[PDB]
Amino acid sequence: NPFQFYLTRVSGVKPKYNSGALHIKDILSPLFGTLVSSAQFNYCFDVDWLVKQYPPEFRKKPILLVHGDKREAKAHLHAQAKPYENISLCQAKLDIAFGTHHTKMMLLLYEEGLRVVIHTSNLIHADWHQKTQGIWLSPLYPRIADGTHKSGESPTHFKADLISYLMAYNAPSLKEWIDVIHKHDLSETNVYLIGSTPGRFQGSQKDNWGHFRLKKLLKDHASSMPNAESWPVVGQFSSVGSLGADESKWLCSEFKESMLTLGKESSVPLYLIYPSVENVRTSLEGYPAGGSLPYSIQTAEKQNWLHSYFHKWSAETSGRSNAMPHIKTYMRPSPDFSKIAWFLVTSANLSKAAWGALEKNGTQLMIRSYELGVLFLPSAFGLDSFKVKQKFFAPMATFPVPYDLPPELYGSKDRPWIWNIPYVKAPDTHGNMWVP
Ligand SMILES: O=C(O)c1ccc(F)cc1C(=O)O
Repeated sequence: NPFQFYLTRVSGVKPKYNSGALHIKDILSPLFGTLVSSAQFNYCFDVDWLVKQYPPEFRKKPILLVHGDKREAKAHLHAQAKPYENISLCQAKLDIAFGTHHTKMMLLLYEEGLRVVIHTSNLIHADWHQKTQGIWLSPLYPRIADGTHKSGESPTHFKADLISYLMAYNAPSLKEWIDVIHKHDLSETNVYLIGSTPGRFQGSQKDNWGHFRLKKLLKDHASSMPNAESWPVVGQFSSVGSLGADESKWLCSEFKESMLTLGKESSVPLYLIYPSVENVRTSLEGYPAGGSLPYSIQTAEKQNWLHSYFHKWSAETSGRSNAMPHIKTYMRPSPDFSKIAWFLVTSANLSKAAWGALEKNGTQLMIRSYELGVLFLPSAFGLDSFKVKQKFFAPMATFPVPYDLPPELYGSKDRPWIWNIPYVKAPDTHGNMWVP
């Protein structure tokens, strides 16, 4: 696998569907490196559970938790961590209203080098138990020898781009990690970093983050093909924000416009994949899986137009149709879904807060949140396109798409999962209804 894209282990599927999956205990195992220090960037943490996922011999090594909590939530997190003298915390600034520290990333410093893990799971038991989640594992990056002057940079600019992402926090604990990264050789990295950080970006900075970052990379490092208007866009996510009163306000005007960019020189089909109520009810977790699919009735009722874009969750290819998705992915398949022009795994949901919204007569991109993902482009692997792998766990130049293509449209009786209304008509796989 050149791609190093993994799913998390799912309890309850046959072993064939976890052969090649990773649990958090595997990621932190001594087989991956002799841990010296780690940083855990996330949204939600269960600290007692998290420490138990580290090998016993590594449980006292320094851990930095990077989070966005304020006020009582911040106090609760500090209270969770206080029994562990080796745990430090970094509160990421969220100076624009309604922002979230959503990025899920591990920085793992070893005696042997450094590893970066960019993934989709919160650091709680339920997120690694019966969900579909995605992981990108970096190579083991060796240390640059003291006295040697080299950039350690990759053709995708990943080292500088990761440092730039961390610099945006303006945090002393993260400057320490910046200095660690500077000392390592990241040149083998074949993915492009796509981050969001809170702010109002103009001029040159507009291409640094969010959907304009994606657009810039696709303009510079992808090529248009004949009949590009027939290559769909697919977005797949676990949460939906307020997108406006119709598709022209944001979804099709700026979001889709960035995602359909190819090369330097619209009828494009847009497929959005989001679990139906039936997908949740019949899932391994049952209705409680919907606690991790935040879409509120107050938001949904203002944008019923959006639901005509929605397609069911189906993942026979990876044995995961009943493992509800908390992964987020975006990609550009060919008209027959046999190839893809690129693939992105990210924390970013279908949200203006995550991807950015244009302001000031189109001159400023405003982002509310921290997000992070990695983009797989054929050019970074010496290819014009990626073949789609037919079975996720079954020539290595085929990309492992973790759900089924083509996506299947909701049926007339299907409805999107909305987390804060009751479902009391049919019981779930555990015999229960949903009463928020
Ligand atoms: O899990 C998360 O970090 C998360 C936090 C807040 C949300 F509104 C949505 C999500 C999601 O990713 O589904």
